[PDB]
Amino acid sequence: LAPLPPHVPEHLVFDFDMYNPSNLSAGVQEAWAVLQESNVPDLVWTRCNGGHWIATRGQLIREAYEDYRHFSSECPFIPREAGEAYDFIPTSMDPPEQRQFRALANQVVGMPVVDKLENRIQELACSLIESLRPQGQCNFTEDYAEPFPIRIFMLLAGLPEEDIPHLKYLTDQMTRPDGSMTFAEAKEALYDYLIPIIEQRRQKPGTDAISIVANGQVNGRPITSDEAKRMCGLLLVGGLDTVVNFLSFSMEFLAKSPEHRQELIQRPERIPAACEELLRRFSLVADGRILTSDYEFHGVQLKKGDQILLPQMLSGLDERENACPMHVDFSRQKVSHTTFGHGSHLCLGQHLARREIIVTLKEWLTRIPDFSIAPGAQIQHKSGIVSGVQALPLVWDPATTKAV
Ligand code: HEM
Ligand SMILES: CC1(C)[C@@H]2CC[C@@]1(C)C(=O)C2
Ligand SMILES: [C-]#N
Repeated sequence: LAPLPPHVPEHLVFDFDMYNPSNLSAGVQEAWAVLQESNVPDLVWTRCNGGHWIATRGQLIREAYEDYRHFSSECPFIPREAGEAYDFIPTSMDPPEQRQFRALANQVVGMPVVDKLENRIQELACSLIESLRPQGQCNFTEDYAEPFPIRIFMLLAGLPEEDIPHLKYLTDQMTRPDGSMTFAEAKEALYDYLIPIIEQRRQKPGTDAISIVANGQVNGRPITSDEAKRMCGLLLVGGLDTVVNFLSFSMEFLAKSPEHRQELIQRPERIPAACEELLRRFSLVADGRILTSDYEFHGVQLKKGDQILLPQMLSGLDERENACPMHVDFSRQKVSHTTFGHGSHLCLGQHLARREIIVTLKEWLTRIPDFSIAPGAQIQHKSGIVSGVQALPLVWDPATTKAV
């Protein structure tokens, strides 16, 4: 716990640790939900991780992400040093500067790309699941959650699969550091990996994601090697962590809820809707912004330079946004959430994300309609910029499956 700033009132102190929440054993989302208990203020200050503010309700989370004139993405991560080393593009930029680079990235992961990858996405999912089907068991995180979205991304990026172990390790230290490496070191290592690749792809322009970025233009002029590295770096982290973790959260839930499995099996056309509801309930991201000047937010005096965590994960779990938030209802009328962010930085890979999610659910339930958490297993979650599932052992009776 760091020394409490002079301008922060004692009653707003709620020592929540984002990389190791106290009620984590009850489930990572539940651990964060504590910030929304009846007594907890809308905006509290935690002396943990160097010290920072934490907006706990969707109304404040949304407003902050919308007001980029006060809440700047220049320093988006906690701890401070990580937020200061963080220079990925376009996430470390604010409008209007951000807009030009965001258009180029949208060109490599946007919906048009999701359409080009449709077949490979479909093929890989079915292939991985069919290989697992006869086994009657699997380590979901290692056997599907990771390989499915990561191999698709490496394919798009035109990068050898043999590089996955290294890159996944680095991305992981940026979102849920184990301690061995600082954000800055992990970031430098990732950039080191990319520098030669970007240079080769600028000499021999190709069709892959790195070549498209590196040979691209930003609102009319040539992107720089430095800018390309900063953009590609972000893309790798984006393609290697969130979807991977989200899939495990969703499968864990379905593995524990026979009735929800029944519903999608009976009405597959509801899968897209179920995807959205799961995204709300199992939202998993939480980054933030930095104050550009002294500003009073919701009755609370914020100081220039202060860091504020705006958990994208919290908005959808807020009862003021969704009645009975911890409950999963695929028929929920108005599924409100900020799972893919809010404001001008709304996730660019959300379309690739939903496709991977929907395909996974459709193809998995198609072949392995019935499954459960392995006997006696206790699922462990992890927390950080991107929260996730440590391991997910599943089992099923091969006799109930079907090859398609
Ligand atoms: C379940 C999956 C995913 C979730 C929940 C998610 C969530 C988010 C969130 C919350 C942001 C904004 C953070 C901020 O405002 O500081 C974001 C940004 C971004 N995401 Fe994702 N994302 C997902 C999948 C992907 C995938 C598959 C990619 C593809 C590589 C990707 C690429 C990006 C990019 C490029 C940005 C930066 C946009 C900008 O700063 O303007 N995301 N994502
Ligand atoms: C917070 C994010 C999910 C968003 C894209 C990947 C991520 C970890 C970032 O650094 C920006
Ligand atoms: C976006 N990961």
